[PDB]
Order: sequence, then C-alpha cells, then structure tokens
Amino acid sequence: KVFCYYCDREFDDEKILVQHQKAKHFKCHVCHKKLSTAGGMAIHVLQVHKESVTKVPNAKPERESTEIEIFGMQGIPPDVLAAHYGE
Ligand SMILES: [Zn+2]
Ligand SMILES: [Zn+2]
Repeated sequence: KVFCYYCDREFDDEKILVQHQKAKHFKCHVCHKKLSTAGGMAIHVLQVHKESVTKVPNAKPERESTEIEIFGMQGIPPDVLAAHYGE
C-alpha cells in the first residue's frame, strides 16, 4: 500500500502508516508521548527530559536522522521511493 521511510515496513494505508510512525519512531522513550514528527520527538526529549536524541528509534541506520521531515508518505526523498519499490 504505502511504506515507512524509517523501517521499510509496508502498510495498507497512510492512516495506519501515520499511527505506526507515531508509535515506533516519534514516541518519547521516557514518557511515551507520541509526537507528530521525529524532529518534534527529539525537541520534546531534550526540552522536557534534557536528553539528547540524535537517532530515530527503530529506524534503519541509513534512515535514522531526525532532520528529515516525514509525515506518512509526505517528505520521502524520490531516491528512497525508488529503492523501495524495486530493490
Ligand atoms: Zn517504521
Ligand atoms: Zn517525554
């Protein structure tokens, strides 16, 4: 259907994808608040808990940067779409 930039898992639709992203990638490890982006998560952890997060949780090592803004399928670089749908 669609796939997650961070982990390459497939989902039947974007709504399900967004919930998975919030749960597995944008969740604060200390309090479990679900933020809306990986950047948002890292800023939360820092500001609330004073901890530095530089890797997205549960992500492939090449996808682990907090700096790219991914919302469901929105923001995925065209190269990564390519690599996923063949390779
Ligand atoms: Zn994922
Ligand atoms: Zn928290």
